[PDB]
Amino acid sequence: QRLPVLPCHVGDPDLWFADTPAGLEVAKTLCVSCPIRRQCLAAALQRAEPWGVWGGEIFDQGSIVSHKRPRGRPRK
DNA sequence: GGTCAGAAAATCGGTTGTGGTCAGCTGCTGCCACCGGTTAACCTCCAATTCTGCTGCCAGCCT
Ligand code: SF4
Repeated sequence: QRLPVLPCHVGDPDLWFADTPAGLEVAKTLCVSCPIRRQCLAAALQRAEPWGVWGGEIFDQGSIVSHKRPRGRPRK
């Protein structure tokens, strides 16, 4: 079916929870071409997923952050 | 025009705090399900054929 075209499970699944701001960036933008962004993002927002890339967007424990804040002192 | 204390990020983890929450009985209380005993005019005996082997039976020579 359309399973190998689905960009979620094409490669290694441990990529999409890597705890670097730059590592998961290609994981987030790899769901640009995903055919099911609407329903996946809708399910992720309704069930309140606390981790990882969902619907081509990252998640905190309840909501969506724009980009994950890096380790260290943030920029003034 | 470079080194050292403080501030500010998640991050892994302990506290903690209470706010319900669900169950675990626990009486307990009513009830309900189930088992056992009892009834004192009289009237006291049932509703097909084919083949093989076994046993019961009667005349009848033999002693
Ligand atoms: S997170 Fe995005 S890319 Fe991954 S399966 Fe869901 S919609 Fe597709």
